[PDB]
Amino acid sequence: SAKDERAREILRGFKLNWMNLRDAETGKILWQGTEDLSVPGVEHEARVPKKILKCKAVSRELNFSSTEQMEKFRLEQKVYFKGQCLEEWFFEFGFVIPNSTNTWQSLIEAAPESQMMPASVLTGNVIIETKFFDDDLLVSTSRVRLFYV
Ligand SMILES: COC(=O)[C@@H](N)CSC/C=C(\C)CC/C=C(\C)CCC=C(C)C
Repeated sequence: SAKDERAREILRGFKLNWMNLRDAETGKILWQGTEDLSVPGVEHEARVPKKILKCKAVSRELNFSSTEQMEKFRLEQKVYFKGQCLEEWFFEFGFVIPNSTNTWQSLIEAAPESQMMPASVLTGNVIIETKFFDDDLLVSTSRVRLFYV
């Protein structure tokens, strides 16, 4: 469309290879996926162990490939509970070499146990909406429904 064919070019050349969730304090891998949760237009599912809610902070690794150059690769994540936006996250990777494969690590600090909701209430009710950007270029929007198992 009129909005850059480059955005569509980046998307066709972009692949999310795998993703990790780690205990930020110990480095134990708590959850791993190899499904491209960045694919737009379908509601992905993620089933993560309930024990993750025990962590004070988690480290999320995104390993991605991109045939296309990007000047300022970043993402915006809204966390929804039953359609209510609870959290808005911003993460920047920066410059993406064309044809590169990159591991992207981010630290997610957890809310206190006394302020965070139980797994039984959260599971199936949390939607993460991720917008993938090259600076101001919206490359894709993806939605993942969270289950705590
Ligand atoms: C430690 O307590 C917490 O902070 C709990 N509430 C969550 S830890 C963190 C994150 C997740 C669980 C889900 C992370 C996001 C996923 C799997 C999907 C995002 C999609 C993309 C493509 C980045």
